[PDB]
Amino acid sequence: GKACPYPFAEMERLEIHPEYNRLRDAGELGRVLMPYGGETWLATSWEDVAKVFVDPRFSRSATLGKDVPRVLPAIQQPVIMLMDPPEHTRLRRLATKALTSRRMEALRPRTQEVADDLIDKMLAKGAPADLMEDFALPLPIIMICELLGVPIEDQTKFRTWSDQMLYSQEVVMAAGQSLYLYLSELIAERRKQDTNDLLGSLVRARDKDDRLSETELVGFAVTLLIAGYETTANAIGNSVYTLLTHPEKLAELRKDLSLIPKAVDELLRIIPIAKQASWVRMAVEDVELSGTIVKAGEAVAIQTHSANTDPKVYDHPEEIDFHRTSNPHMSLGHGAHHCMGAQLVRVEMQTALGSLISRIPALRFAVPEPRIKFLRGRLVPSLEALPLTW
Ligand code: HEM
Repeated sequence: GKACPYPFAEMERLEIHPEYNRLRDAGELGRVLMPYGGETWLATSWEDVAKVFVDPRFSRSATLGKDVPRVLPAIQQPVIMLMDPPEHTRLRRLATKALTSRRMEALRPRTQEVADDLIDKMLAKGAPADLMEDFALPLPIIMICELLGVPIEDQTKFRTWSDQMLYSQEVVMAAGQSLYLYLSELIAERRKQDTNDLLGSLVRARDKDDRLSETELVGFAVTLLIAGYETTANAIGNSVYTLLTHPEKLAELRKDLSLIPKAVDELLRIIPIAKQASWVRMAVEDVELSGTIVKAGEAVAIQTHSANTDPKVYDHPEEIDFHRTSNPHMSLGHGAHHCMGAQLVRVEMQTALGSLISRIPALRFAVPEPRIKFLRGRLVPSLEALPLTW
């Protein structure tokens, strides 16, 4: 047992274990033992982490139903993000035609209404309130629903199931099938009314004579929903808790808002998007990675935080600066698996702070900052409550 047990981290708050920044600033490649599957390499530098996303000598296809190192015991499922060419660069090519940077910016108007909408009842109801449930937690579902085309009537019955996928199996997989068949149904309707919708234009999207089949269509559909619900809530709620930890940095925004774009990529990079590392990638060829030489069939996991705070790429890398002349962060990913939610995450977080920071200037923690509790759950860090007062 050269390799330390990965059960080493803790998601107490938005803290990261020091190993990541010792390994980066010394041992190119570090080795740790995952509780399930074997042991695995741990890339931590900007250099290596960038590579693990982009190097075709790193298959993620070759993880479908394999005994690979991991943190969960569930063995993952043919998804856009466990594919590789030519299947991935075909699926994603067809989808990106419907899920354009245009369509997602055109959502900004609606997204305004919805933030305004939420602080409105949130203000109306009286302080103290709790932003996770009260405003950040729904904003992104209401925005995902609008994107796909989920009609107003079915909207509150969508949240029914979409939140039944967290607490049993005879209700989550009920909620599974209940949402598969609901979406497959809804797509059928967009083929009838060939809309200016996203489900509308995924059908109508064709590369030469290629098209998405019922199970690629529904499969892609459902994947947005899971990608964009729980991680846009947590992008927001945390980013606030952080912004509120640096009042220095609020006033700079509050009494200036031309920086909302630049401050979001900033607030992303600085904040860990997960409590553990990533979904271990598999070397299909021998590739020297950050000094050490990953043998083919050997596994490696990317930590983004350490990449995003690499003193080799970021000057003053642990201070928050909204004036950074350039921000090549990894929080939203790199290469041909660039987050396709990207444009929407930016227009959501911008206008969500864009609003809150103005519409509630004197918005402050209700309870001592130390006393705010985080979920002892898993995957990415979540806020039990974000109790605020005004
Ligand atoms: C709001 C709607 C969102 C949608 C619809 C969405 C969808 C996706 C999809 C489909 C991918 C995989 C792309 C591919 O392999 O072809 C992706 C990647 C990614 N998304 Fe999102 N996303 C969203 C928001 C976010 C947010 C808020 C975060 C916050 C951290 C995030 C983090 C990531 C990361 C890190 C990747 C890297 C993919 C990889 O290399 O494995 N996404 N997103």
